[PDB]
Amino acid sequence: TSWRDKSAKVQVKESELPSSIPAQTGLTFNIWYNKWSQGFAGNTRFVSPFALQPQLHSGKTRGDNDGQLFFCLFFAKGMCCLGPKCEYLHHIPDEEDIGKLALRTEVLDCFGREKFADYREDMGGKKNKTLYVGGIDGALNSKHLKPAQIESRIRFVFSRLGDIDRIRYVESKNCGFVKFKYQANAEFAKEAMSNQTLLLPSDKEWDDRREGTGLLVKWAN
Ligand SMILES: [Zn+2]
Repeated sequence: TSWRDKSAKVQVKESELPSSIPAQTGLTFNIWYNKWSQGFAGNTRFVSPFALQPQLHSGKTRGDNDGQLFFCLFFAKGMCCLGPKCEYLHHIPDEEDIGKLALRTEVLDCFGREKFADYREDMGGKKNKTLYVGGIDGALNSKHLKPAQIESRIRFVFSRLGDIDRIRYVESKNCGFVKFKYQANAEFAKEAMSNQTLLLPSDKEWDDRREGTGLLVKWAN
């Protein structure tokens, strides 16, 4: 069923989230989120207990009916408690959405925040659409998988987040590179896949997925 033909699913209960829930573009979002992350055990990047399931979760929100052009950051991370009440969009950014955003802004990402490029230090190397995906082995709890299997999992989880230009898994570096057709999908996928497991419900290790190390997802250089 098309996301257009349903209302967005509530992903978590508000009571599951830490208090002082911030606006996604708000002053304290990173303080709050970093605190959330640091609250987990132990030393490597936490494995988020929440995840976006695009087919299951995507749907209409009040945002769709209220002229909203920007996407819900909590939704991308699998942790929006609002569902159809949300005033931000709950679907995977598409060509239409992106066209409207282009008329609306040059300086904001798909979540309405300042684009990375406008404040980050350019280490050196025009619309970056490529993500570096690191710590693949750790996101699988060191499960013994082969490159064909590993590549299929990276492809599966990222391709459901937007049209893919190219994906590469690089065994020797324990990493992957995912290039989206559109910058908006890269922006969205980066937030969606950060700290995610790459285990699947069918894996023997699934119940112990928290004991891995969440994926590292950065802009590729
Ligand atoms: Zn939302």
